[PDB]
Amino acid sequence: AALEVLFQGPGQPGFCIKTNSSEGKVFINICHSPSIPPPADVTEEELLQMLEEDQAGFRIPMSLGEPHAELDAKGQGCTAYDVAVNSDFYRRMQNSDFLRELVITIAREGLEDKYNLQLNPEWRMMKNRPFMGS
Repeated sequence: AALEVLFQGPGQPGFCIKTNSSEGKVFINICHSPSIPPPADVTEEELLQMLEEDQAGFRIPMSLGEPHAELDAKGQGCTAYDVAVNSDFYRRMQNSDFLRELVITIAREGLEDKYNLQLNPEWRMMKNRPFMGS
């Protein structure tokens, strides 16, 4: 459901999602920029029905950044990927847990497809960091 656009990141830091592959820790930096087009403007109700009809029916424009190696708060190596969405859409995500978690799934699956990874679906929001890296 990710519609990939090429965007040399990062935009503005947003929030940071911790997951992992079979080989190590992976962080998804959800960022935003006015450069990234928004998805179609729909209500939460209309969105729910689209997912019933197509698991990937709601296409979201986003960048899928190249991996960069970083050190976590404990000084250990990890991978970060910068994933940027539209700024106005990001504000909408801030006000909807359902919308935010949908976008996180689409970003995770987008990265899985692009980099041939299996990423743990049991992700967690980082509380001490909006962004892994500089």
